[PDB]
Amino acid sequence: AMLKGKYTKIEKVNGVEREYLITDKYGITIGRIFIVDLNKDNRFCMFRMKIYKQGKSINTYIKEILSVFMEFLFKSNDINKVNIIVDEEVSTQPFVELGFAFEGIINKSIIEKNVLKDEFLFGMDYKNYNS
Amino acid sequence: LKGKYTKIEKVNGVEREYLITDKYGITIGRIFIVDLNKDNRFCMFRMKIYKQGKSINTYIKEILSVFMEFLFKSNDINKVNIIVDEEVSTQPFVELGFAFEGIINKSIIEKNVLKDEFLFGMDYKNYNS
Repeated sequence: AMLKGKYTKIEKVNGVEREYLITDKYGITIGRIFIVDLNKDNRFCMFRMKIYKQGKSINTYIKEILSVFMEFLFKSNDINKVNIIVDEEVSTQPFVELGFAFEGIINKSIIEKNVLKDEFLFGMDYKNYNS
Repeated sequence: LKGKYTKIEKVNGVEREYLITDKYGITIGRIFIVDLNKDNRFCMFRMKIYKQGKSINTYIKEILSVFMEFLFKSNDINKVNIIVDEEVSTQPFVELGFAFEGIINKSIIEKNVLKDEFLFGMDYKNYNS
């Protein structure tokens, strides 16, 4: 069971609950999605998207990943509100171009080789998605 | 530095670093030259691969073969050594006939636990056979 876009794939990680692997069509890992909060009564899903540090721009790919996964959450899972936590290093352009709101900045939630880094909090609701 | 599926590009503005990407432009990892000695015709490098969710053996073998051709045929190197994190599958190195020359114990600290690195080697005679 997976999700397919033109250049990307999203698949559940075999051993692990709430973890999904993002790859390209040769099966090289782009990153991973981790479900952080899911509540069916609130129709609410919040996840963390890790993207490997890229040597080049992959904004078209990020846009696809987000588009693929949102379609899944909103249209195949009854979600009303989706939030996405991402390291501030990830390119914020794809999010803004797809219509996500910046809902906050989670300061100093990442420690990476001994420096604390910030995360962005993005949000989108069904109304937003479906307009 | 081009194969079928992969490419290796010298990084601008840095010394001794190469970006490994696939044809789709997605980053596989990077090569860092650690020791180069033209009088010993010796080149040792570290190759970092992002943790892969699927086996990418075929792609890693291409990357290794492309880079070996570059060192042996266009940089007059006689001996190459490659340093890799233990979490890198050894399958590409063995399948290409690299010698397993050592294990560098506890040379990596990642999220606060010690990991080893493997040391692989190939000389020209091995490459050319």
